[PDB]
Amino acid sequence: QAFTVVIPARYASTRLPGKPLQDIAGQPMIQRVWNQARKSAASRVVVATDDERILAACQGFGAEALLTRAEHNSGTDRLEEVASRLGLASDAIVVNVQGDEPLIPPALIDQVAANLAAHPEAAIATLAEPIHEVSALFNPNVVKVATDIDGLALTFSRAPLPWARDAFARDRDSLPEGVPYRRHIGIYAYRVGFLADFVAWGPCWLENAESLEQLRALWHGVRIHVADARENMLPGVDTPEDLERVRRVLGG
Amino acid sequence: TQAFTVVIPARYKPLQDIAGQPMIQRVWNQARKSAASRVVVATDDERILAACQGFGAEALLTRAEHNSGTDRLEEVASRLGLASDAIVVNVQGDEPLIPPALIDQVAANLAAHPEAAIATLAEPIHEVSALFNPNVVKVATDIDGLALTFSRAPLPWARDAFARDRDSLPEGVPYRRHIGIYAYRVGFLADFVAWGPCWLENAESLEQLRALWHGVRIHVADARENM
Ligand code: NA
Repeated sequence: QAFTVVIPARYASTRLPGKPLQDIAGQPMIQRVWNQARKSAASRVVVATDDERILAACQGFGAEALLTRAEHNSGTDRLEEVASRLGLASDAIVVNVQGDEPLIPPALIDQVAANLAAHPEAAIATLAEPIHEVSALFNPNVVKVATDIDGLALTFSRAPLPWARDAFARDRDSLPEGVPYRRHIGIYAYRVGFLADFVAWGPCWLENAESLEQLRALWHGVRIHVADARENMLPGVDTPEDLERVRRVLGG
Repeated sequence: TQAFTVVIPARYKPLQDIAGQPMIQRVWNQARKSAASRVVVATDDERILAACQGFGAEALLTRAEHNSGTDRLEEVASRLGLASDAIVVNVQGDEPLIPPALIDQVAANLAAHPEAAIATLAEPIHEVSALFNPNVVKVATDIDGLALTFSRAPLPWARDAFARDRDSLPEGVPYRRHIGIYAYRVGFLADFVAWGPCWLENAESLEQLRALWHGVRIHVADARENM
């Protein structure tokens, strides 16, 4: 199954200026992400950036790259611009791989693309991982997801979902035994035609409240397939300390 | 336009205790004033059975092993000899404030929404304390009124609002309490009990999540009049 990887790479970040160009053991972070993407089954990998300096760096190490619009209000918006410019067919599959995930396993990229292909009833496929800490469950910065028996998302929420009634009434310092809590991993495969729907709809109140763009799809009745990540997804990069962590993994 | 049977599942809370009548009697009073062709109490407790017959209600004693009102309710539909396409309305015994119009409403909604196996109802939440109260069931729906999920957790989460103040209700967010009333056909009840309990239902103690778990859709409508 063919699919295209798009890697969004935005220059500005509050706590890491020129974030995609920060060095990780001799290569800029964006190059590390692109290297991971090249290990996947992708038919094509394109960097989508909002800054000439990143475009130049990317072309400098061999990556296909283009300059987008700086003012996209969401990641899906940015993907739509790229898919449209590349002229991808509406039934083609595009996988969004964030430019600040240098440790992303290629198998996870393949996984979402494979899953979307296998689930015609869904317009989006994405991944989840087990939650092990109760504090993470009650952490609004951690996105929880619940699915049906076939893996279609019921919803995504920053709220402690599902609620363990008896367990939490008894103790909120421990994870309810046997209840498979899932944290959403923001790697997505999209059918290109969905991107056009997304842009035509615009923001909805549910999405705005949770601050979760994937709820726009759910609100409009589009289905999202969710699967347990085939292997572990290490945290991405937002801060100087994250860079240090990732450098150690890669020998720098 | 279509006929329906009301079944009230009561588990041994319903006895009673206010104001002068059982909660279950208040529910029954509401139900028999609806357009229901018949109202039956379903219980597995002989004390509850005796109490209901004691105020004039038709009551059936079900097997003790049922793990949900809907299971208990399926035994009754079977015993009443209802056709598989017959509509049953589950009015839970903990909803004494349900006016008969709501009962009529949920039955009508089921017939109007073939895309869903279950019709149910919701009302607005005006108190932030209710959001953070596990005893209050919240529901979120999509644009076509189909449930996304049901949860005792504060759903949906208003990120910016709750980061500022957990103790006031977020503006411009239509919070909904799920009303404990369902319409479904007898045929569906059979499938429901055959599914058996799932982990999601067991965790939230919300039987309707069994339907969501197995991929069927639930139509949610705002209650046509206040409780
Ligand atoms: Na009496």
